Amino acid sequence: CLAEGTRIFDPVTGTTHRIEDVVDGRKPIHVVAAAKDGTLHARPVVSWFDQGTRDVIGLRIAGGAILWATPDHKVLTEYGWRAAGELRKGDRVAVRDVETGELRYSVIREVLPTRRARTFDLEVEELHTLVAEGVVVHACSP
Repeated sequence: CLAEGTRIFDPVTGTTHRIEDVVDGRKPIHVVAAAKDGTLHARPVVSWFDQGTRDVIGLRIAGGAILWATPDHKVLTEYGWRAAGELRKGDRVAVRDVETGELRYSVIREVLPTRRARTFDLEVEELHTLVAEGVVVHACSP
């Protein structure tokens, strides 16, 4: 799950949303989703999950964004899919380049300890991924 405050870019409208507003309002946004070949595409959110209050860890990424996610949340990395809690400083995560909109990889500059937050998931049609704070993460069915 992803923490309250996680920013989700809608590539169709160009609007960035906080995930808790998307879920609490059942907003029919699109996200940027990754296909397995590294191409990025617009896909609609089809389900909205309130996952309750959980520990989230922080992954501070080159560029300055911090992804706050539960340790078990799957993140796309240079290795493949990995649980956020297994990632370490120096591992490289898949990101959407904010200027070009294409997929690239960025280094984790720091892993931050847990804090307690409301957490959320979205189900993204067909591709089951989304870009959250610039990072490609899992956005799957229950």
